[PDB]
This record gives sequence, C-alpha cells and structure tokens, in this order.
Amino acid sequence: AIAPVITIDGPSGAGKGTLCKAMAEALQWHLLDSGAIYRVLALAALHHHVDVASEDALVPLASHLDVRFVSTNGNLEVILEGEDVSGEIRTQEVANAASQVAAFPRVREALLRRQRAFRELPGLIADGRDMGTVVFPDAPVKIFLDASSEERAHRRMLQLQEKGFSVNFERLLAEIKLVPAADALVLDSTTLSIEQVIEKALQYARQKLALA
Repeated sequence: AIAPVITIDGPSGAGKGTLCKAMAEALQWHLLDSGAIYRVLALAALHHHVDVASEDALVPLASHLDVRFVSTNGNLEVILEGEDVSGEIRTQEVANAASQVAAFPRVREALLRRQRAFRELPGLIADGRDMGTVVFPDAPVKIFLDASSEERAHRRMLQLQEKGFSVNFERLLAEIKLVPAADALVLDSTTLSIEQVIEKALQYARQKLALA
C-alpha cells in the first residue's frame, strides 16, 4: 500500500474501460487493465516461443512481464516490451492462447503478483472483475459499475463492429442475458450517462483522496 489505488470492477460492457481511461487521464495516474493482462502474457509467449502448455515455462514469463498501458484521448495503447500490440491482442488467436495460459494455478498466481506490482506513485487506476476483492482488497477507493442488459449489449455490438462484425442487437441481447466489495461505491451506468458516471467517480475519489 501507500500509493493510492482506485479499483473499478463490474460486468462486461458496463463501461469500465471508458471510465478507467478517463480517470487515468484526468488524474494522470498509472493504468492497469487486468482483462488485457492475460492476452498480453499469451502474446509474449507466442512471440518468445514459450510453450503455451508448460506451466513451468510460463511462470517466469508472467512474473517478469514487461507491459504498460497508456491512454491518450481515450485511446488505449498496450506496450509489450517497447512495442504497441493493442491490435494483436484483439485477435481470437491470442484470446484462445490466453484461455490456455489462464488455466494454470501457478500462472494465475504469478500474474497476481505482477499486477500488484503496478501499484506505484502517484497512483493506479485498475479495472477488471476482482480488483477490489482479490487483487487490491485494501484499495482506498473501490467502484463497482453496473449496467442494464441493453446498455451492455449495445456496448458489445459496437465492440464487435470494430473488428468488422456487425451483429443483430436482438441476438446480442440474448447472448448476454463477480461480487462487489463490501466497501465499494456502486454506480449504475444506465440511470446516469457515462459522462455523469465519470463525474461522480472523480468526485468520490476526490472526497476520499484530496479536497479541502
């Protein structure tokens, strides 16, 4: 501890990514995207020819993972060993290798330690599913972002469109149809606009970490 950490947990498509980036840029703090972490490990393995099925080989790789996340104008750059790999990480191939890598207990443990090492001054914004419950249970500010099925389905639709696939909203609404920390601030992405969620998250963080 010592360096402040703001955790953002919630289901897929709730807007965590957007909130996380906006907060990291507003406060100019470090950023950690746990969801992308496994894909980056998987890509490093493929790049270095580390056997995706060998737990023993994957652990050292995970423990020394050279990754950093940078957000500019809401655009996320994933720098693995000096090069931006944001595009590579979005492929199904990497997504599949990420599932293989994530299956091993010792690999998940090593990645747990590696994620905790992102906590440095002036601060860290971290988003995922268990950031405030498992990774940083002592985080001074914890936020749980919830959203309606429609909001989540719409966000998913736009995310796929980007990869080139345009899919029926009704189909996705069906496709989509995680415990908040006891000390988390609960924010609903559907009662408030995303701009309002960011405002309210920043105000809460300020009352807890600064102001006066």
